[PDB]
Amino acid sequence: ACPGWAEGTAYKVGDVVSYNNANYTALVAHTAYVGANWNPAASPTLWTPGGSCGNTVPFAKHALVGYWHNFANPSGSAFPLSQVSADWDVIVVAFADDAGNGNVSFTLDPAAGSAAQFIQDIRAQQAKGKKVVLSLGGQNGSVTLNNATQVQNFVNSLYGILTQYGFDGIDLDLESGSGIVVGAPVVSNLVSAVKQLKAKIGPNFYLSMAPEHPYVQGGFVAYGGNWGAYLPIIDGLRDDLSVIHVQYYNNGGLYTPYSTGVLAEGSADMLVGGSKMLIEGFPIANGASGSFKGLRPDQVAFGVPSGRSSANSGFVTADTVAKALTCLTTLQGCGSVKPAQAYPAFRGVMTWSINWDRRDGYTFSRPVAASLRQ
Ligand SMILES: CC(=O)N[C@@H]1[C@@H](O)[C@H](O)[C@@H](CO)O[C@H]1O
Ligand SMILES: [Ca+2]
Ligand SMILES: [Mg+2]
Repeated sequence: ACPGWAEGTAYKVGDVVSYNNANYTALVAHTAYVGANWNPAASPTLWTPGGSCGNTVPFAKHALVGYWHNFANPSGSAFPLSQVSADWDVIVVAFADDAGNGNVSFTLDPAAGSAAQFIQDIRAQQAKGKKVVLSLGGQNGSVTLNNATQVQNFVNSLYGILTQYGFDGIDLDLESGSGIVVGAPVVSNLVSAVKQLKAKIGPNFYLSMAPEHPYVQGGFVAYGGNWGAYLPIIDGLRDDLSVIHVQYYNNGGLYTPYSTGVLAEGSADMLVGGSKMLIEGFPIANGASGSFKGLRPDQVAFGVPSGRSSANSGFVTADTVAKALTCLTTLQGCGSVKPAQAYPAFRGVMTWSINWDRRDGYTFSRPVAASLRQ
């Protein structure tokens, strides 16, 4: 085994230590001075991970979905797609860039290697049964779909990207900058755009959505502005939706019909409750008598932060995730929120992110994949 990382210790370049039961290799000869907290999970300038001493598109029945940073951030730089651990079932490349008007582009972070190597890495991951999809979102995640011309640019440019790189499909993580509100033209145009894109690609087209819960389950309690604004998008694309994994973080608690009070952020109940609403369906505070029709369990997963650096609120332990999963799948280990019937085909778990999980020593992916794996 590798020696545990410890403050007061002098390290040389190439030294391998154990931290959070994972390995890190020293990038710089240095001492971890006491009180500085220069630990491997917090210090990518000092440590790099590694070293030693229906019918929908077919993908993992119980899947671990994660986002792969096509950029550098406090988690560290991007890393080659080939090195994404086997615990991940769907690798979501984050992100594509808005190019306007309607146009989308993609440019690889050079730290991931050459475009040619990246394309080979995609094939190699697919050869192992993984899906590799392109996410719309992030810093340039403001898509304009206000007229038919922009829709066509959207469809054509994304078709070019997918066919060139061999992505299995797309992920929608774009709602915060794209003005997705009730009554906005983008709501109708996005559904039309995705349908047209898939028609060009074929039935292998993978489609996922990662909206924040006010845009979805929020509709139960309020319908206007962003609240409930994603529901007709889901409804319009339900035949094409591979999986929706709502982000149950950064937006406080969740009001469901399964408890007299809101379900607490970071609780298994909230994860179970949010998932129940998507599967059973729920009334919409329409003003009319509108309702959201439930999805198949295989179309539903829940999204959580991979760790403390991944979000501002809504953090969960691996144990909490495991509890929510077994509750949903086998009606066992439930809290105060219980499914009406078991969902043996519940799709699973999404996390931001693969990179943060890697930086933190696979503390999310390892136990959660094990839970999904039974
Ligand atoms: C007993 C043993 O082989 N332990 C190794 C460990 O030293 C290494 O850091 C880790 C990362 O690959 O893989 C383990 O299997
Ligand atoms: Ca989102
Ligand atoms: Mg944080």
